[PDB]
Amino acid sequence: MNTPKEEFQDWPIVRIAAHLPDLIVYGHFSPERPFMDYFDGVLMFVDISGFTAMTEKFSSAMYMDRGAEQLVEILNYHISAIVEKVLIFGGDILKFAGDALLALWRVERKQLKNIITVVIKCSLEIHGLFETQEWEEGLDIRVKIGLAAGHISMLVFGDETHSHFLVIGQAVDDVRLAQNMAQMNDVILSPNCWQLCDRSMIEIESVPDQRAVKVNFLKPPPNFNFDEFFTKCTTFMHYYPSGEHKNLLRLACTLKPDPELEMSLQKYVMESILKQIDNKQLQGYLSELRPVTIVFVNLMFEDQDKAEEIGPAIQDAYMHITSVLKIFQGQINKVFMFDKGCSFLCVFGFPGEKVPDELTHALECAMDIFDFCSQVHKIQTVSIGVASGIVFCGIVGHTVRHEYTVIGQKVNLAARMMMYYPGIVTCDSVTYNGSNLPAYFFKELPKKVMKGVADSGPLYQYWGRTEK
Ligand SMILES: O=C(O)c1cc2ccccc2o1
Ligand SMILES: [Cl-]
Repeated sequence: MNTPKEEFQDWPIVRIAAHLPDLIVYGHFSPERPFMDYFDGVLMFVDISGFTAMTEKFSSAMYMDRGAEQLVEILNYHISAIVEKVLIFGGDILKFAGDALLALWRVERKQLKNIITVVIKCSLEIHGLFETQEWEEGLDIRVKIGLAAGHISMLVFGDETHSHFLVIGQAVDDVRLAQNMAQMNDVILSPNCWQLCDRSMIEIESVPDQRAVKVNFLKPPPNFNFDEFFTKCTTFMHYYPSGEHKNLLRLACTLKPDPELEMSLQKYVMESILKQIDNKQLQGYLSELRPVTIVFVNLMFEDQDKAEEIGPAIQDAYMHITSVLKIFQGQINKVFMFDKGCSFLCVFGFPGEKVPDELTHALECAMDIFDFCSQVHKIQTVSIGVASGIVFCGIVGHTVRHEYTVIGQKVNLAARMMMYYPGIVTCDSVTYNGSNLPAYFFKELPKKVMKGVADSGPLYQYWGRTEK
């Protein structure tokens, strides 16, 4: 009696699970929005910001008309190898957002110490991927790694058809700060990660004027076997692929059709991604160098680590942001913490979502969002950065773990505008000149040197219709 091999694993539910972490896939949580969870873990923040420079050169006539295709191919080539490293070492990739990825090892407090060792070793094997890596003309493209450990809160917000999630708290703030201290090839530990770590495993040096530390070496004791050590650590990793599924990168590759789970998971994913997953759109349609308008929205709180305080406020802002964006096919691409505030990366003019008068609409939407969010209880400061131009749109990461992302100088510009000009609506020259709006709607701003952007162009505050 025959026994045919290889289980079918290309279900729509599996394709949707690629765009999500295990934190979501295996989350099983209540309907209420906002939803909040509290746990401990180790965070890894890998920065690959050599490619926001690569985006510009891929726009040139060199690449003929295959710049977006060549860019996503070389990106994913490198990011796939980082993803595979994180996954094999037992991490959950939470999020991709142009310039970086965030990974989680969610673990009970007693196991934090040993898991930090696992995460450090993973970090050093990531750097070793790029030791003699390059693309000939210009540079060599390497990574920067910040690590943190401690209390982590999760926020889930949304409505009946859309869901978004965020990690929040001191370890989230710390991993971002650790990453900003890092140079090319560094592994930085947050002060608390250093306080919790196995100090007899790791050789560090002092970071100037900083409580955070730099890993120089992993020097394991005489009788230490990393493979045996890792095997002991997998005891505490709920979803580590094992036994008959030991060949898999993600347990999520084994998800079976489940209408109720799929209904809940599809809400995290953009309708155009779902269409491609459903084989109703060509799988290359979403990789594009495309003119868009970025509306970057930042919401500041008195304490950005207390999810019970800020979760209701983000939900309230989300509900209004979503109603305003739908009007013009605006999309929330990502939500995440900056080093100060919760930020919504909103996009006008994504593939098949182009409206006429994109710029006038992006500006009126920004002001609407600004005015509402300014009246939301616990929102201390709203800042909105508006920038317009050619950006890269595409699915970034590994086959088993990928996300739709925007990358480009105009993405970085909108982000830097909202941090360097807090409390106002700002826009670039493209938005200002190409707005179908009169000059007195705007105030021409002083020029600030912005860490990441070279000649921004003239910047403007969107003042709005009246003097008041
Ligand atoms: O460039 C950033 O600030 C950035 C990238 C990123 C990736 C995952 C989660 C948060 C993130 O923030
Ligand atoms: Cl996040």
